[PDB]
Amino acid sequence: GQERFNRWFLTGMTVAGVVLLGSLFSRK
Repeated sequence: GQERFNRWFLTGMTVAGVVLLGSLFSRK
């Protein structure tokens, strides 16, 4: 069937993931 995805959700999730990863890398 047809499927729809929320691009904003993906972007927000990606941004949040990037922030968490950046913090993790920053903490080292």
